[PDB]
Amino acid sequence: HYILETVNLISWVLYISALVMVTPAFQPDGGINTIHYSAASIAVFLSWFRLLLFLQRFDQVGIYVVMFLEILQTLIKVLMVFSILI
Amino acid sequence: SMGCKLVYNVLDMSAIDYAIYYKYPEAALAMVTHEERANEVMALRSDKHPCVTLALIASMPKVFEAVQDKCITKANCKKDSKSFYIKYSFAFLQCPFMASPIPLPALNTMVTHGRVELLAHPLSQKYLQMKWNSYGKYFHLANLLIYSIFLVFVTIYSSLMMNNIELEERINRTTAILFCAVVIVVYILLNSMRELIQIYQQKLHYILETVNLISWVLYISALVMVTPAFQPDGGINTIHYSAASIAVFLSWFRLLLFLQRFDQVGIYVVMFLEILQTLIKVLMVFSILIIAFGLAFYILLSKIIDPQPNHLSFSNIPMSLLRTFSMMLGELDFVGTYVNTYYRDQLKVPMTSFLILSVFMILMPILLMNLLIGLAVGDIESVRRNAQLKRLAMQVVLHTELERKLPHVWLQRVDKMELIEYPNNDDYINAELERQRRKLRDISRMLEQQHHLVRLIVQKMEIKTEAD
Amino acid sequence: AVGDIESVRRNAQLKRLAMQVVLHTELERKLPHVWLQRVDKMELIEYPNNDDYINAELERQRRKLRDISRMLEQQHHLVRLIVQKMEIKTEAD
Amino acid sequence: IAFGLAFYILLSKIIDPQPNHLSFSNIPMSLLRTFSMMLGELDFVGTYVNTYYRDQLKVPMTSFLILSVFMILMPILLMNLLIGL
Repeated sequence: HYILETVNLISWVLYISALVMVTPAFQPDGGINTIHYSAASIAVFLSWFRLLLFLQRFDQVGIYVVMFLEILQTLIKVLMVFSILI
Repeated sequence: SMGCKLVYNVLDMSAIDYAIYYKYPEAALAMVTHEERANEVMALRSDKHPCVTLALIASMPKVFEAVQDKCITKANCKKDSKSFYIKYSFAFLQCPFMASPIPLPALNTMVTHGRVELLAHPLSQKYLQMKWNSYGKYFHLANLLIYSIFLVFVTIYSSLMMNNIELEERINRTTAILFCAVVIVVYILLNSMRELIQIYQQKLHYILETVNLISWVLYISALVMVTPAFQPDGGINTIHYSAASIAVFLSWFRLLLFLQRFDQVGIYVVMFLEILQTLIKVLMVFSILIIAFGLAFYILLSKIIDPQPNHLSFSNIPMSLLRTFSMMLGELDFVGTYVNTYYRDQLKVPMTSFLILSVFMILMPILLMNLLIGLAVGDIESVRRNAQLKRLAMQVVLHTELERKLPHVWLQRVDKMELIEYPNNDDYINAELERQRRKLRDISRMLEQQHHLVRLIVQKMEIKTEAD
Repeated sequence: AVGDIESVRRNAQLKRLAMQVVLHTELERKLPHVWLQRVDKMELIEYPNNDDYINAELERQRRKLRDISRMLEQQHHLVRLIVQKMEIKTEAD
Repeated sequence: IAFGLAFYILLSKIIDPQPNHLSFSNIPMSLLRTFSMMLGELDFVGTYVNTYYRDQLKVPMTSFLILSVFMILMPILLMNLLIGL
């Protein structure tokens, strides 16, 4: 029942992508590729998106993240029905 | 009616204290609306209720509806309206003891409780427009008219500074731009002698007002704007263009703060400044999603070889955060920054740039812009339900803040008493279900006293002929 | 999105409290139980719309009208007994 | 009138006025432009970005401050007042 949480799967994509980003600092031939630019952009986006999941539980700034993540659950169920019109 | 002494008991309550605590309206109404001893009932001092006219309007306001109806005593000269005078004796809206440096104590209490029917009653309305037509009408008209002289000399001076520029650059010091310069600097000095007396009366709670800080940025910026008209080498710089644009914007934005208090054009500024307070609390939480995407587009779109004017806005971190905020308003530029650079083989990270952009379009211009629409629809239908209270709560806070500024020796001459004038339904269902509960309690007590007597009759009834 | 925001905003004072209790609920399951019972104090001493009100008062008046109806039927039996066994001599037809 | 006069101060003396900045050269033309750029045609990367990197934007740091406070309240907050009414 670990896979049903959906907050843990955000953390596993974040930790793997932040390891692929960090490997050119550990090699003697510290070369870069287009897999390291792509891993750096996924790691930086998901690091700041996971900070919003901590701000649910504060006061005056916690009710607006509950509104964000509730109109996001409806918008996933309705952009798979109306991906037929795209 | 036979003169009972109003005293206290061992638990230091009075007769009025039980009628408010147990909440019997028709028991309290038999002694605050008494014909001869109503004034002695209203002047009591207690511990549970230090002032009874502030305790009625908090607990049961329909009792205080009837006390206000006894204060409008109409004469009986019904013919021709020749001596038909209505006599308004307030005497209850002013609390002597509850002494207190609060200016309008009764009207400020029926605002914090939301008693909109007490505020709209013709005794409170004639108490406000007596205080309006004596001092308050002229500290509001003269305030809005000496600001609107300042607003038209900042607007004229900016249009004259743009049409009179030379060459380093300098201004042609014309006699028309000099007369508009002096009127501005005289207004700043005369209105800085008003906001230093204000700091003495508002020591260190002056910074919490947020309307005063608009006025200090406006006055400093209108002085930096006006200095090239005062120097012999009347030179200009980019600090004078920047000060002129802040002064002209804040001069017209501060005019909206005066139009809150008019009719039919005053409810729409209350709606503006209430969906602005919510939008500041929600654009600091969701400035995390602009740092999230704005740094993601900096990784992907900054090292594109031969940077066109399209991709020149992702070459910094502060410029990528302004670009990300502008492309949730509609200017996304799909076929200029992603399509034509992909087919010229110039897009650096192809398949991830179409993934960050696709997840951008789901939640920034669709889902975050629909959060802001849905918060604004709910705030407008909350002002519109409470519209007839926000007009009355603003009328009383106008006089409340104005009493605190004036000296008290001027007020008592113009503080008239006994004015003579010669010429949804949730609070109704809950106030009638509560009335039927007291009626079924009286029927149940009358029926139990009668059931004791009927049961006594059959115990002591004489039975001779119909005996078994 | 307009309908989902006015559904969170009505239930705002419950979603803050339901989140405070699910914070502690998921946190108890992670810790070992031997640490909790030391800090699980008992007997703390401290030295220093209205749809559920209309439906809870109409239900209260239904129980009150049932008591009035039962008291009135027990009394109607006794009043009807009196006229069966009342002595009538002077006012007899 | 507040923003339309503020963009006239900042964007009218730009040297070599392109077709972009030719709509802020009057006061009556700056009030029509300000009303059209709350409907969606804000032109961020044609009137602010490319003139900043050609070193042609006259007052740089204030033009990005008046524009940033424009985007908060004219196309977001005033257009949401009209939807909610």
